[PDB]
Amino acid sequence: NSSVRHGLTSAQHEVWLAQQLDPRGAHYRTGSCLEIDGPLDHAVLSRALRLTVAGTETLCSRFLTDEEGRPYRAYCPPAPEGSAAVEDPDGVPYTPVLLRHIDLSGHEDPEGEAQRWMDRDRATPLPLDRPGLSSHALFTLGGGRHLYYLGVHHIVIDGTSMALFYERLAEVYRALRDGRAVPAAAFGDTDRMVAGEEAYRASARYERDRAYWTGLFTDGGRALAPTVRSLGLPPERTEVLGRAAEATGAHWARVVIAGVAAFLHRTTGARDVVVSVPVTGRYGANARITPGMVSNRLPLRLAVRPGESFARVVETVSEAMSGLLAHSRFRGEDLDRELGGAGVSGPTVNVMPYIRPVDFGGPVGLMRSISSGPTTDLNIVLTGTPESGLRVDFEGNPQVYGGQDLTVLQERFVRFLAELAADPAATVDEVALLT
Repeated sequence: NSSVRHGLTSAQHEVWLAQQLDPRGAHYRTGSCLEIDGPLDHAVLSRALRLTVAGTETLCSRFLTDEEGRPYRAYCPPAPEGSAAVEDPDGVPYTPVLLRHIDLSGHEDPEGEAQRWMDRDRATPLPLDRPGLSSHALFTLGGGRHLYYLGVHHIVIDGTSMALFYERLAEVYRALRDGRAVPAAAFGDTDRMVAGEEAYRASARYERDRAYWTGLFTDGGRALAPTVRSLGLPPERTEVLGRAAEATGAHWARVVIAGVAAFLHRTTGARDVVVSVPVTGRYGANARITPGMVSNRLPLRLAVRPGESFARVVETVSEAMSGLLAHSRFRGEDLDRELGGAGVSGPTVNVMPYIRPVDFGGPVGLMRSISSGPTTDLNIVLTGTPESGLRVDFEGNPQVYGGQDLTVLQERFVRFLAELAADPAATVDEVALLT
């Protein structure tokens, strides 16, 4: 069962090939965290983690190569709770499971020290040959506030899977606390998901999707671990996005994307603005419950003229998205290759989907991004909602932006964005932009 060689997803193959260029590099170390408003029992949480991990195949996997140099995924079960985890020199290695406990209460700046710790951890390489490609840490920030850090290698966990992990973790936690039997892990099968992709790449649908994207683009550097600047915005400042959505009839995420497009137009003055958007990569019941890495990104060609309202820009986004979602299965990476050069670049706008407050039986955890992945330019990451407040993270390529560049660009973008949301009828050229 540990001998079975599992196939990688298209997204996993991409990460593998890009990782073989810089083995020691930590460019694919990603992660998120849960801000928890109440005290949690570390011992129980450490126990719930092992149970959660054991039920999550992708978190128990290592990556190796066969006799052809081709990569494959190997399943390495974790040791039982309380076990000494004794390994034989020629036996199957256990998947280590560790929930670090870091008590930062009573310190000068708990939050800042925790952030420095997380940035330090994601700078650490995570060899694929070793099982358990994740790093966990529970911070105590005093005042009953905790912060759970989830660090991973991109190849095992995507954005969607982070949420799945969190909800499962809490589910297990509540079980052990109530003394109830732990609910059966309702996770999917990666093999079937992989087969689903293979079947697709052989279908005539793949040809039409590729044709659509190629023909749409028939007229800079390496992807690196981004420097991250986060900005917390309270509901008092984010509700306006919700009202812009209500008024324009578009989902608030479309409003943010239009905001970015308008921002790029104002700063660069380019008629045709390109902005990439992530897509789930999960098609079918099985895929949508199978924790792993199948995330994907596709470019939006947005034509923007200054003499048009913000509402019109919003429509242009929804129209372009219509054509994009109709061909979502096609890999953005494959598109960049068939076109050569630096491919289709520009900022990536990732408005993460709603995640219900993770309930630990009283205490509640809110998810916010630490690093969504490497970029050649910029990643704009949002979490939360217009009603409950937002976390705006600017993730920039360190060769393009500096920490201070990101903070400035981020600030003037949020002010500009809120300025647009306030009056969607206003012309793009007239909206106040801090320079």
